[PDB]
Amino acid sequence: DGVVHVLSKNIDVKNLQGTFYEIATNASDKIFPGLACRCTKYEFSGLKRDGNLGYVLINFSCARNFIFGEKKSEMTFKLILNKPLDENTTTVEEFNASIYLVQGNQQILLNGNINIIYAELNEQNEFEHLILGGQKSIEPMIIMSKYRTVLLDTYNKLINSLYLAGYEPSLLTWPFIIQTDQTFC
Amino acid sequence: DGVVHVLSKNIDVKNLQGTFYEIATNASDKIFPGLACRCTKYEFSGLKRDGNLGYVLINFSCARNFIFGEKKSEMTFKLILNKPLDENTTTVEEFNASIYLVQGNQQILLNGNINIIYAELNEQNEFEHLILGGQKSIEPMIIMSKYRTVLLDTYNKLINSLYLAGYEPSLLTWPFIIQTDQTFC
Amino acid sequence: DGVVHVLSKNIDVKNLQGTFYEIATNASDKIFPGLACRCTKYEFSGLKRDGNLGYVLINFSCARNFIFGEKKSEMTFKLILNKPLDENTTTVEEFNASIYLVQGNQQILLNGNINIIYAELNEQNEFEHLILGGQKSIEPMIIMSKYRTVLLDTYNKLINSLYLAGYEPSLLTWPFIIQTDQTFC
Ligand SMILES: COc1nc(C(C)C)ccc1-c1cnc2sc(N3CCC(O)(CN)CC3)nn12
Ligand SMILES: COc1nc(C(C)C)ccc1-c1cnc2sc(N3CCC(O)(CN)CC3)nn12
Ligand SMILES: COc1nc(C(C)C)ccc1-c1cnc2sc(N3CCC(O)(CN)CC3)nn12
Ligand SMILES: [Cl-]
Ligand SMILES: [Cl-]
Ligand SMILES: [Cl-]
Ligand SMILES: [Cl-]
Ligand SMILES: [Cl-]
Ligand SMILES: [Cl-]
Ligand SMILES: [Cl-]
Ligand SMILES: [Cl-]
Ligand SMILES: [Cl-]
Ligand SMILES: [Cl-]
Ligand SMILES: [Cl-]
Ligand SMILES: [Cl-]
Ligand SMILES: [Cl-]
Ligand SMILES: [Cl-]
Ligand SMILES: [Cl-]
Repeated sequence: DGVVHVLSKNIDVKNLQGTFYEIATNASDKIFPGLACRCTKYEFSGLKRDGNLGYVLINFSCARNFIFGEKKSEMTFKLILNKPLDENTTTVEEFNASIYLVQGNQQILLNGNINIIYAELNEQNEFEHLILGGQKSIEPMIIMSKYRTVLLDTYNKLINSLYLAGYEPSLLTWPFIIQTDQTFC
Repeated sequence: DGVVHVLSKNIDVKNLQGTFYEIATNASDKIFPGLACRCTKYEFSGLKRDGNLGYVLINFSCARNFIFGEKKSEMTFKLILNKPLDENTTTVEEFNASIYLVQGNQQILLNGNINIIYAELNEQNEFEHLILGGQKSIEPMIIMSKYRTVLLDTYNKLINSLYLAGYEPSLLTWPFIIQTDQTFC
Repeated sequence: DGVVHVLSKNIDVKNLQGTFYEIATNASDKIFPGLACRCTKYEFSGLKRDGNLGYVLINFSCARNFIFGEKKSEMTFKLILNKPLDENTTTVEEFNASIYLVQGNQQILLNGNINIIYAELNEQNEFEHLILGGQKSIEPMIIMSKYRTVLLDTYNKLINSLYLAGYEPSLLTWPFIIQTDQTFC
């Protein structure tokens, strides 16, 4: 029925810090091709608190494209957890947030329900791979990773996560999954 | 000149039983895209006799496609050997048959000349790979296998069989050979 | 700024002899698709002298294409070094030449500046890989090799040479780099 559910629960938001490189996106006009230019990169601030409200900043940037004439690009997002977070814990049962475009002290609400679908920790308890998506299989979906490239082994595991989460098999193939160019970055 | 000839002769029709998964087809409108949906599968009845007439039933099925809105699909074929078969042998010099669409006790002739071009046996004398085709290089052609996927090693061997059979090199590349989606089946 | 410069200097023109197979070209209408048909092949005469003028003949050929109806094709080029060459040396600091179409004792000037961008020698001091290109990143560019295919390892090294020479990253991906069909030749 296309309803996607979260796979990775009881996530530690303190670990939600550092740089992640976009590996692939789906073809939602909300994020594609705008957020899928070459060398696309996401820096996460890690948890900040505004009382019982938890949130995280994301700095997006990507490189120019000579053959397409596109200049380089950068913008900032804020992810606000929809459920209050206790001031005694940095762990949420599921990561469900609203997303804002931010500039200076201005913010504009983009979407009320962005989820961390899947999250994998390496052997040092740092995030290796993150998948972000909506509540339906045709809403924006992004695969990002700690390194610019992943082995084929790894990529097929990440695609299998989307299947287990409820994405239909015919959506898990091009032109509905598109890989981001990370060469020469 | 595009005339294709059979490579694999003296075939045992008793071994023509079990399930085979479609790996690739050519682009003949007779079979593509109708018989090339995801998870396409062929069950062979193995030899049946109607006097000196030999034949085999094939149950086709494939899975639905959400993004294309296609429902799942299934139909039945009958392959009738064109040459009489002696009641004392299950082996033909070449497998040359007419193909019918079948439903209940009704049948409709589709094509008078379908051949087994290539057939490979594993070390237990079971069929591992089958290629079915016509008498010309632009007539329907199907590659099927005992498993859902084959190694690259193996796939290049099967493509080389089509070259040895008379298929022109420029037909052995996309968009003239198309691979079937066998993931998540 | 798209200006490409030569990487490989102090090249020995005596070694510029033998057969090379085209691996990929860019999409310049000057050479694509004309010089990129299947089984495309280049025979180099090795250095000839006309006084202090050095030059080399190149015989191009490629195979027919049944599905496209194209007949086989062959033609001859002459590469004339633009700088005089001393009669005591077979080595140039850079290989910069004009290119002519040749037939019988007739010649027609095609382009005044064709360069050897990159050249790699194997362990026997023979050319293994050659990249030929212009003075801008959107002028014709051809990758050729001593064998019909190269390992992925090797191909990524050759693409990295074009980046170091000044080709923009967004030009080093399809549809701006196109691979030549070398199967069944
Ligand atoms: C999973 O989803 C998202 N993930 C991210 C990162 C955390 C990886 C950012 C954004 C979305 C998103 C979801 N729904 C919408 S609308 C929108 N805007 C794009 C920026 C714009 O200025 C140009 N098109 C205006 C529209 N972004 N998103
Ligand atoms: C090698 O060839 C074939 N192999 C097979 C299997 C044994 C793998 C089946 C069928 C052909 C075939 C050859 N010539 C035609 S016409 C046709 N029909 C498709 C079913 C239809 O109901 C929808 N298009 C009506 C038309 N099938 N074939
Ligand atoms: C690197 O560049 C080239 N390398 C080669 C080989 C040494 C690999 C040959 C040619 C060029 C080239 C450069 N600028 C032009 S124009 C042209 N002609 C193609 C033949 C034609 O008869 C049909 N289109 C008339 C036009 N070839 N070239
Ligand atoms: Cl940039
Ligand atoms: Cl670029
Ligand atoms: Cl949105
Ligand atoms: Cl990996
Ligand atoms: Cl892609
Ligand atoms: Cl189904
Ligand atoms: Cl599906
Ligand atoms: Cl038919
Ligand atoms: Cl295999
Ligand atoms: Cl394909
Ligand atoms: Cl030929
Ligand atoms: Cl051909
Ligand atoms: Cl030119
Ligand atoms: Cl190699
Ligand atoms: Cl290509």
